[PDB]
Amino acid sequence: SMEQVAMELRLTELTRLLRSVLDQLQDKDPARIFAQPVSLKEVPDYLDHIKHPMDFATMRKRLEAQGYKNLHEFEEDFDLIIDNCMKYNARDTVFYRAAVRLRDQGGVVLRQARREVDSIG
Repeated sequence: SMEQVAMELRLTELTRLLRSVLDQLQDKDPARIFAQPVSLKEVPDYLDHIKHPMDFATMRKRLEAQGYKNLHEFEEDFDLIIDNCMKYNARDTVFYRAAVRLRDQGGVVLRQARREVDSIG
């Protein structure tokens, strides 16, 4: 149907916007602490601590399969990245501080992206 196509054009446009949002967010991680999943080789206990791991690469795979239906879904994943790190790592570590900074800087990008997704529909 033409209705199905139109919905698909809307998913495609959201995916275009979310990709630019992802690059902006990722630029707030110059150190690349959040670029890839935490290694179960190097942190064998990770899954006993963190039930839902997330990283930017895994967000990118999902994005390119157009697996984010809305911005809420994309934000949930971004927040897991931050939130997982602030749980597993202690306050005085470089990892915890890098999540605090990504959260703060990312919150600005997302404040406007929420207006763009509403605005453009």
